[PDB]
Amino acid sequence: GGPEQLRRNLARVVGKPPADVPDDLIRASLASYARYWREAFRLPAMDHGRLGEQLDVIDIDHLWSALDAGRGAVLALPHSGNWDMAGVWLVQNYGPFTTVAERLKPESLYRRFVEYRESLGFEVLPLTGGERPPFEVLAERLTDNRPICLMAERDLTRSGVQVDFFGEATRMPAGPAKLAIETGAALFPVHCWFEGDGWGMRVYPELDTSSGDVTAITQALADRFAANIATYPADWHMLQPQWIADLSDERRARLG
Ligand SMILES: CCCCCCCCCCCCCCCC(=O)O
Ligand code: NA
Repeated sequence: GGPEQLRRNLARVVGKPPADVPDDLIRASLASYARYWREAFRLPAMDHGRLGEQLDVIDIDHLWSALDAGRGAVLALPHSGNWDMAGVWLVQNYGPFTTVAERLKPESLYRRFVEYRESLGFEVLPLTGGERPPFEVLAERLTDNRPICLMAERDLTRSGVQVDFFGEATRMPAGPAKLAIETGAALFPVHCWFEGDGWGMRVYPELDTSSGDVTAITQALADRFAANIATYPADWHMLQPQWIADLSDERRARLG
């Protein structure tokens, strides 16, 4: 949707009509969006070792004090900062992990993204066109006392979970919640942002998976995403539609 959609999105973040959203914020947000791509270019050619040592993660102990307990862990994060760089870090401070990526078309484009994220040292599973359901694999990883990483703030389909996000209705994936209730693994919200010419990363307290309510779980995970985004409102570079009302009557029919 571009800058116009980004504008309409930041509007919900700072409680403002889109036209009145501060321009310095918009400038910062687009600069972050541009930075992600500029970094994706060089990232495979950088020294992942130096980045493993130099960069850090606030309250990472949450993750360590769960894998050492043999549970496995769900690392659920929004599209903020550079999530690909945070992946590199984990590879260098744990090892290869498993995530999923929406299968793009053309396949030539998808094959370019896999070749990129494989050059960073982790495993991506497509949501379609697999020898198995990705959910099946991820569950077996969590059972093998391992961590997974999942983009968890946007899933605009019939499978999506109707949650409130900055006081408006959107839909987020249930994957993080189901895999957590099932394997009993720890569900950790995670946030990434840009910190000067560097990178910021933080792991947050695990959520209550007891109730079994996927809805209230995903909701609490959105309330955490929201608070973190409002803390770094220029790092959440979402240029695609997020909220339902920003969709056409056509694209909204697609989700029932
Ligand atoms: C602080 C803990 C570290 C966690 C590291 C998170 C790694 C996330 C990488 C997953 C990539 C998923 C790509 C799908 C998103 C897209 O391209 O639209
Ligand atoms: Na202006």
